[PDB]
Amino acid sequence: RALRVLVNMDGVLADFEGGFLRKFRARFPDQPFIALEDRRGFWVSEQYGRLRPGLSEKAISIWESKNFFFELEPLPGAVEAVKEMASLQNTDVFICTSPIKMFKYCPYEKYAWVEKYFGPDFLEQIVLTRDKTVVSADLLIDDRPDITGAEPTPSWEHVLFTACHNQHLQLQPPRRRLHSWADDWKAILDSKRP
Amino acid sequence: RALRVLVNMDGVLADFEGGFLRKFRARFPDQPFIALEDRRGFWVSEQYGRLRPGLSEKAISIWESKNFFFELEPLPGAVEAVKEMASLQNTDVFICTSPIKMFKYCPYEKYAWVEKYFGPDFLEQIVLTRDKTVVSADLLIDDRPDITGAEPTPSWEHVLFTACHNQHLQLQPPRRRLHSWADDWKAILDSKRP
Ligand SMILES: Nc1nc2c(ncn2[C@H]2C[C@H](O)[C@@H](COP(=O)(O)O)O2)c(=O)[nH]1
Ligand SMILES: Nc1nc2c(ncn2[C@H]2C[C@H](O)[C@@H](COP(=O)(O)O)O2)c(=O)[nH]1
Ligand SMILES: [Mg+2]
Ligand SMILES: [Mg+2]
Repeated sequence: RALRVLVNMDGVLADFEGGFLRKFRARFPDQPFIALEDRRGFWVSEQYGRLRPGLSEKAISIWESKNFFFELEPLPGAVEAVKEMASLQNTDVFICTSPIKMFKYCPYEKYAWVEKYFGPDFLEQIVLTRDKTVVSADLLIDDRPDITGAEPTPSWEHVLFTACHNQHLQLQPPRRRLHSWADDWKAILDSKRP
Repeated sequence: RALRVLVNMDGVLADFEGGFLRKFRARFPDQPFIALEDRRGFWVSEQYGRLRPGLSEKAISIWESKNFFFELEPLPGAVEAVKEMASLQNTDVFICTSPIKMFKYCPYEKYAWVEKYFGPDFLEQIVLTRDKTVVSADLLIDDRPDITGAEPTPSWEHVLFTACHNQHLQLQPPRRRLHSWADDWKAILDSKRP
């Protein structure tokens, strides 16, 4: 009866796309790269693999490296918006994130990143899972278009958060977008309340 | 429509109680300790704090230390039972665990422990959260008596897994126990199926 909102981390709170591109270019300066505006499809390494052989593996090595997740910059307005959202009456916010398969740094750095931008008390709001459909809530704000898993009927409405990779996608009505944290996330929340 | 079962980690799959006691005694050999049979109440540091001042903090330092979670032994039958359970038709198993507040090692070591005993492919089945009520499923097998959080009506039935700390507790009917992994977990699963 508190409205419950799941907010994805990478591509919603944390600027994974920009951080990746920057780090890829510093480490592989004589390789071709995908400009952010040219990004298409969720999977970064797939697009890089299509661009040139061997490049999928180089791309992967960026996000597998120490400090990659920790050093991601917040997306504009993300921190302010989630902090306001969590302080709203009758509203519980969880940060829901799918860690990569290589687990040496990513889980740790995600907790550390949340501590840095939201504070120790916000660590209680983290959910790490590869399956978001088994987390129940009224809303999921997430930049991945296709969110599936073990539950064929999730309780949340998926609101697509705009990113380079999905900005041109035509969704099936009545699927809805949140265009950036400057867009009116409060009205989306209010539309789900009694 | 696949039956979905959440299986807690510490005190259900991983022998947190035995591992803690062993490590506490090697590190603090001239301190009093709580024998496993004398354990009461979920919170280990609370009982240790009652036993002597300063001892809560020493207890905490054990599970905050590097390799504490990684080096926990599986509880008897736990690995075999969960592997069988996951291979059953129309049955999805997730391992659901609440990491401690100090996040340097615990998340990482939990993924590592799952990889060691269940294999890389089982990493997809991990859910880390401090709030289990927001994970939906038919069953939650968990040794903690009081499982609460943001969802006042969880979709799972909590089956209490026996541990030293809870073995004397009288539950409110119709709450049910799984007494150990030698006990008949298949009949509990079957009672929830259509
Ligand atoms: N394995 C893999 N992971 C990717 C690729 N592209 C992006 N990712 C990462 C970015 C995020 O860390 C993660 C998805 O997590 P999420 O934003 O929580 O849905 O996947 C890719 O091509 N391959
Ligand atoms: N902070 C704290 N954690 C405890 C205490 N006793 C046990 N724990 C840990 C054991 C597990 O790692 C964790 C509970 O996780 P879970 O088994 O998933 O419900 O809490 C205690 O007194 N204080
Ligand atoms: Mg994302
Ligand atoms: Mg437990």
